[PDB]
Amino acid sequence: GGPLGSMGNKVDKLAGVQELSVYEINERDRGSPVANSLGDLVPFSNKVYDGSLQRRLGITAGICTLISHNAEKKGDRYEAQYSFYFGDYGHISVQGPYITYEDTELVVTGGTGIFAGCHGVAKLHQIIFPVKLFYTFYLQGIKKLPEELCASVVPPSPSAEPSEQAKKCHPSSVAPNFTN
Amino acid sequence: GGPLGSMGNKVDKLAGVQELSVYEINERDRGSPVILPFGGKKDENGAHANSLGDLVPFSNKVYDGSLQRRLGITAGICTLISHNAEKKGDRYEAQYSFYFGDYGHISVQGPYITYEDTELVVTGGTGIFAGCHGVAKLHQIIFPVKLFYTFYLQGIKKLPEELCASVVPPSPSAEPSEQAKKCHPSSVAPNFTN
Amino acid sequence: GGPLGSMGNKVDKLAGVQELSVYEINERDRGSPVISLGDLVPFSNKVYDGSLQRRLGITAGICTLISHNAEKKGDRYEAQYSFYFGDYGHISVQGPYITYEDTELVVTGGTGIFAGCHGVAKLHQIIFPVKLFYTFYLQGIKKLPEELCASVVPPSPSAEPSEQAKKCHPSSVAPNFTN
Repeated sequence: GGPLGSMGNKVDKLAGVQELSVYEINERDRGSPVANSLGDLVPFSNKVYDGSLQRRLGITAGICTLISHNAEKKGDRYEAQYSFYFGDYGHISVQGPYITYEDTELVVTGGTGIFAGCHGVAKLHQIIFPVKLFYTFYLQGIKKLPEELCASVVPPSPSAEPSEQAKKCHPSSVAPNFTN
Repeated sequence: GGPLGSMGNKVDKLAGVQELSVYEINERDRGSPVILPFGGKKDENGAHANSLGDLVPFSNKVYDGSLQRRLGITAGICTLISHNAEKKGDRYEAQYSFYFGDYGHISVQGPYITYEDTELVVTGGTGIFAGCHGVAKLHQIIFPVKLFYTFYLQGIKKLPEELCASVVPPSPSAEPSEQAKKCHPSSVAPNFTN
Repeated sequence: GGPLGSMGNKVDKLAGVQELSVYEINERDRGSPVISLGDLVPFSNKVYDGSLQRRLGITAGICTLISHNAEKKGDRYEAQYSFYFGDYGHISVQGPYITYEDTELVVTGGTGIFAGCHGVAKLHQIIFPVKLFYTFYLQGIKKLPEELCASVVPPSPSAEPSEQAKKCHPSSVAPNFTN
């Protein structure tokens, strides 16, 4: 261990990529929406749970703008800018496509707190449109994620539900000062 | 060898910059752009007058630098910031993306100014553009229907040759090929965005 | 100095972080609003340097109202905007603005001398909502010019820019300061 170990480790961090998965669920209590012609603006904010569905982490918040309608695909293209809030852990910001009829990949434009300085991509997977979504972030350039955010991930499916305690925001099942 | 070479190549990639030029053309076939006259300042006739807060969603076509291949589209929004009686100098703040079909997309954020070249932030990308950062130079050829961009992208692997063809010098007479306009299979990106 | 020095220097730049502080002030001469869920709020205010001796440019972008907090007597906004520093370039941000508390936004990148940057911006509210203080933590760019690194005036309601800066005197502006 020494000079070249130091430099190597620095480079390792700069290039390293970590996975982080979360569920976004519209529980229809925040008055968050749930057209066909370019122009419609859709502000939104849903709840965010961890990959294991045992912890309420926070919320999403941002806007979608309708771009185009696809007849044969039966859906619409939106361009979106929004953030994922994880309480005191910090937040992650994204920019890119949200399309009603398919999964997409968004740009991770950066983050705060433990996500400070991150960059990469977020894979958006639609389980039930539009109320149940699953995301996997691929984050480059940050330190090791805390174990509470890396619990075994429940495979996305229609049956996948947050725990009762997570839904009730029980103190054992929330992130520190979880965003609401 | 290995160790110092491996480290070097890793750093080279993190630091390396590649240029990419494309043409953005509004062919007036997408209902774009739309005016959302939210500023709502009326003039003397009974018409629209630009004011802070007017929102402009938009989506244009994207062709490669050689103008021989249809790549995809832009999609996003502009917000009116400042304006006056002069054609030149109206300022918008914009957030939008460039879609390159299966290659991925690039997102940008920054200034759009009528009749002025500007530079925007490349906030990142996906696919072959995953993890990139840098800037995009915006040049208006024919305001507001024909634009030209050169991206300076840091942090990603060598761009494929199809996206690095000899660039047609940007001028008002620069036009996509007939093949590209009609989206002929030999003149489009894989699953080009539409 | 040599090969390992060259590489180390490159890494140092890619990982290095620099602080940059500015003041944002709504002088009410740009038509920009002073503050219903979903409402959209476009805005543009003036930007001064940390020493308050130099007019740098403006902010420009939008805020979207997300929620009300009855308890805390405030609202949450999600914002996307840029800071313009004249010929120096600009910095773009994305993140939360909350009327009753400080927040941290993402620095999505920059242009000019800020090209290739990333990091975070700490938003401090001095006077609601017309006077704010920011500290940028910028990673990956070369040394900031001294004119942007003058001694920072501690933020307080009393903090005011110099009359030279207010009047955009050549001695107290960024080159081609944004307006």
